[PDB]
Amino acid sequence: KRKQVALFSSDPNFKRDVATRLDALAIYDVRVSETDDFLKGPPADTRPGIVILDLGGGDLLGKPGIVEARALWATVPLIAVSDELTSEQTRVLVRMNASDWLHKPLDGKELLNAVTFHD
Repeated sequence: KRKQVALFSSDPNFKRDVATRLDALAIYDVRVSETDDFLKGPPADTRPGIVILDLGGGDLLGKPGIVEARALWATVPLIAVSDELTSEQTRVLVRMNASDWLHKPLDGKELLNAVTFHD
C-alpha cells in the first residue's frame, strides 16, 4: 500500500529530517541506510518506489562502478542531494539519471515536491 522509499546518507541530521518529513505524510514506507549501501542495489525482499541519495561532497561519484550500480535499482526515480559539485562530478551525476538535483540545506517544500511528483 505505502510507497517504499530507500534513503542513503552518511549525514545523521539529513537522515532524521528526511525520514520524519516523509513518514509524517503517512503514504511512504521509508528505509534508511549508509551512503555506500546504495552500491548493493535493492534487497530481494523489497519493491523500491523512490531512492534518495545523499552524495554530500560527492565522494560516491568517484567510485568506479557507480553508474552501473545505479542500474541495479532499474528505473526507480532517483533524487540526488549534494553540496556543490565539479564538472567531472556533474558528468557522473548526469549519467546516474536522477530526476531531481537538490542542494543542501534542502527546504521542506523542495523534497516533498520531488517525491510527490512521482506519485
